Amino acid sequence: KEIFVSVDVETSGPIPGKYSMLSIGACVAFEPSKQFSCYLKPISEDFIPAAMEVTGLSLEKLHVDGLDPVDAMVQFKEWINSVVKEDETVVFVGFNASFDWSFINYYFHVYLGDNPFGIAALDIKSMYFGVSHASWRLTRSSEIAKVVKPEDALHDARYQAELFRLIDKLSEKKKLD
Amino acid sequence: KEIFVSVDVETSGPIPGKYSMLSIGACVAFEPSKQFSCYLKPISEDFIPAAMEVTGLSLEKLHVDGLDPVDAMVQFKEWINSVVKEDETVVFVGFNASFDWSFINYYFHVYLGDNPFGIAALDIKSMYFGVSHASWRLTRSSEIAKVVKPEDALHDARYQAELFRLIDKLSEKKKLD
Repeated sequence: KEIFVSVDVETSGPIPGKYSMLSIGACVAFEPSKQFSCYLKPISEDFIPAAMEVTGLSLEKLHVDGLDPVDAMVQFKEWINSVVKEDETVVFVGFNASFDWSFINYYFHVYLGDNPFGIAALDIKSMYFGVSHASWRLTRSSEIAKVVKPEDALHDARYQAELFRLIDKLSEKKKLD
Repeated sequence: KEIFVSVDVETSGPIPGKYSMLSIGACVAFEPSKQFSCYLKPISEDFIPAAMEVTGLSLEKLHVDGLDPVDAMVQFKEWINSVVKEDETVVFVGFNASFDWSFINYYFHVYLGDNPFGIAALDIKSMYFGVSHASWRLTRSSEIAKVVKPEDALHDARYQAELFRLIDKLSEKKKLD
């Protein structure tokens, strides 16, 4: 009875504390119509320029427009509990999950003292590495999209959820055929 | 041309910065005789008692006996470069990889400004989730060990490397049969 949740974050740099989680996007992997997204105020002035070029965001604007980090993580928790029943379990799902998890875990423990996702994350590249036993270099998103033919942090969350479903079907078929 | 590296860390709590990475163990997944291990001085006074009960370590002793964190990450880097050729690529491998990666990434960027593993980690639970398409709850180490029948941060690194090899063989066989 598991509810898989596709999560993606935008950040101003490679690690939390020194750098900031700037936005969260999340959808229910198998019910992507159920969606969560918000922007955060930075917790640091430091940033990597290449990282800010990727996001397109402004730290100065987010200091005015973003949510206080505690409010963001409270709302994320509320959402998670809204899509997961007491008799159900949540599973964090990400693409290069360890990056996004490092920020989600840091912020949950800093601001709320607990991470409702628990302690483990499901990583789609790692899943595909096992389904297809291709090289690690060939788990890049573009190389996956050639094999599985799929059709902003929320946009990334929805796209990654679709990869998850297709790799899921590929492993189910491989297992049951 | 990829060199997989099984890594495990011991920590005083759930997230870096607020809590400390206390020890590193690492072996070459497919050449486990090549091994790296060290203890670190804490970077924080905070700790979760349950976490310290698991490790058996003493923060007060590690402040005297451990390596300065910069020296630990320099030595880890040297080791990584010692087992990986210029024409080769390293792949971080962990069990619940996102936990260990969050500490390894934090410390590499804090102390050295770069992570030689890159930006992604291979997670064994996620790999097995795809090879076997079992439930996530059934990716726990004990449940994996029932199916694949395998035979301290270094001890964990070597054990997890053996799970990796067996799941690897299971996906190769599943793919080629």
